[PDB]
Amino acid sequence: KKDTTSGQKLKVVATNSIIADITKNIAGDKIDLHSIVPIGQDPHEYEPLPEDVKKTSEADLIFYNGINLETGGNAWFTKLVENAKKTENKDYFAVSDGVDVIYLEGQNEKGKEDPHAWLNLENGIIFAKNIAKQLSAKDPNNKEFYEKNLKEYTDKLDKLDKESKDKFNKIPAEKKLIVTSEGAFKYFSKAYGVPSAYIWEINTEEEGTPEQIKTLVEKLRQTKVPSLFVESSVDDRPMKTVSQDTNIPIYAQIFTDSIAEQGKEGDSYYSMMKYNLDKIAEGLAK
Ligand SMILES: [Zn+2]
Repeated sequence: KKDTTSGQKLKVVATNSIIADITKNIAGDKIDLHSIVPIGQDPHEYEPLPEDVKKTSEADLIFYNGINLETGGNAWFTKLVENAKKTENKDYFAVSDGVDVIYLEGQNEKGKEDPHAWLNLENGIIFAKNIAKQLSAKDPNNKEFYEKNLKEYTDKLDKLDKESKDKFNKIPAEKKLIVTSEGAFKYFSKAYGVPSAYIWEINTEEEGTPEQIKTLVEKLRQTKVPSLFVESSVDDRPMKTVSQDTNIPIYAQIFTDSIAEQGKEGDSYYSMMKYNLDKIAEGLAK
């Protein structure tokens, strides 16, 4: 589509820092990249700022999660691309295309998917493949470079994934449960064999009401779970109350919907996943 050598770098927009980071690993300095949702902020419901609107409108390529991630705020991503006059599978692409979808509990229809596919490293590899292919389709002069970066990156994710299938077999069955504010661990639970439980299933619902806290506390009181976890991108008040009512300490802050701030541990898709795996493993062995 574009002969970037005879003009500007490809202009790329990613909806959140996880997709942006994977993108940076594939494209390097070949592109101009803008990420919309700030590090540490919820990507489910976001209100685009003037710079997001400008960059999205000037973009050659737009990557979003798809599978019911950016749909809060009465479909914020949908309104953004409508306003920027961009077309699906021409200008903007879901990087989850090709993952095996898991839906919200008791649901199975389109638009009711659980969006947290990247917490399974096999799906992070699928995100990178979609990104590299769409980068190469739009900027064919840099295809060998994107492909070389893709192979090195998926090899690195693949080694971490294989090695991480050994992580939780030592945890006693009564300790074996990941607890987070949002129910964002469905793909991770399936991939790494560790059940998960939450305060609220997906960020677009209610914010950690007293009923939701009480429901998790009562479930937790029937277990031997030694640690709780709190995500970097949600209010930690709900989990602190759960922690206080159950007497179970919050072992660590983890990463779900955002990478960590630049320079801190977890500041990339790879390192947030590596971090998550180790801290959950330590936390559940307490
Ligand atoms: Zn989420």
